[PDB]
Amino acid sequence: LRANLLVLLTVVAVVAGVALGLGVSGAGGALALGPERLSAFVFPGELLLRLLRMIILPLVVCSLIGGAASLDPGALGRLGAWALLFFLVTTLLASALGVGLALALQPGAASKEVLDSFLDLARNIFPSNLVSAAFRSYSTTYEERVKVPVGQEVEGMNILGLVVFAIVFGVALRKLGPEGELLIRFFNSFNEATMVLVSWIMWYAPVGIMFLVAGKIVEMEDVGLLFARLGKYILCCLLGHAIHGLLVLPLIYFLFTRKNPYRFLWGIVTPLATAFGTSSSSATLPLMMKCVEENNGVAKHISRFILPIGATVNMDGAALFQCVAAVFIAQLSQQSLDFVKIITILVTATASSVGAAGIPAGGVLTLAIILEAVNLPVDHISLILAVDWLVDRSCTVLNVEGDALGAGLLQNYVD
Ligand SMILES: NC(=O)CC[C@H](N)C(=O)O
Repeated sequence: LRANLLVLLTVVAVVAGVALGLGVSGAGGALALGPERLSAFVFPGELLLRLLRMIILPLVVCSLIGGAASLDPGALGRLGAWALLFFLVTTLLASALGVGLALALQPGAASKEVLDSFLDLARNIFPSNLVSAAFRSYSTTYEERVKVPVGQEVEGMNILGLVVFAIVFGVALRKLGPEGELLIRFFNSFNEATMVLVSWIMWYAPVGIMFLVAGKIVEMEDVGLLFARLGKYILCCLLGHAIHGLLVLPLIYFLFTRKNPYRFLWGIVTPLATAFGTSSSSATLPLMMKCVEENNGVAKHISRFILPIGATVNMDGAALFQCVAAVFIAQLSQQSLDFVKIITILVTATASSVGAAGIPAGGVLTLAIILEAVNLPVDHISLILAVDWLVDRSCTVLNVEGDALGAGLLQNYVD
């Protein structure tokens, strides 16, 4: 099956990218290649990232509008509220687990005001311009007029504001009744065309992923040397993802529904493998909906609401990774975490996970939110970037798994 072919090709692409990076490093790596050759060698991964970032905007906006407009107000008050509560609770639990694992395992064993960071988050939630929000985000800087904060708009898609606006606009379209059906159809057709584009991009995804991994491994001085530093961090991220996906989320599924959660996961394994390979829940959306509807019997409306929304708003893996990274930093640099700082980390991780793009680059783009809110050195992300190619795949797997289990839980709640 071509879906299984895509999964196989993407996993083999990750493995072959690791092998190619190791081989290139054995031949001298960047030092031997020189910028001229290195840029061309790494270019295909950049091209894949550009292709996915191009489709983020229309994909997210149209999917969210359609999902929000897929339920009537009679169901929005019950299904919508419960879905929002489930997403919030799951993200909070993922962030708490990340904090706990990072503090316990201590990965690092051996500037913007917090108020300004939260105000910037609130401003990004409510964008002042929809067109500007498509490629810019609010950010506060300081001028010694005593520091006085002045707010600029800096490069970077405002996924959070676009998500909020899309959900609100879908709800408004549902409110309109027959008058809004034309726009619902328009946005559904646009989303379907964007999914066709995503399916086409996923066929280039193998080569792009291979070259991206190879470049990210050639960039570092030596795998055996960088992994010496980052082994505890990688272990914390992967262990937290495994605990959340195999124990916590299944435990919630079993508590709110007396069905077997792993039987549910068996019917979405293929979505999970595609998520691991591509590391883009947005690209995993179609197969995910197909599996939840057919293999697990989730009702059509339940899926069409929960999954397109969850894929952008709900990301337990992204939240857990960002939280474990925010705790890993502050240990590379000798800062300390108290209860207030931990709670700030949790809240900022929730907001950042909501504001992440469902693609390979989602995590680090918004980890800066947490780092600024905890006043941690932002430049340290350069280290995480050297390994993000590995953690991000588990992040995406958990992000899609949360969506699937939420769909099942809501389907049982509606029964
Ligand atoms: N590192 C992350 O979690 C970013 C988002 C993730 N790649 C996803 O598709 O869900």
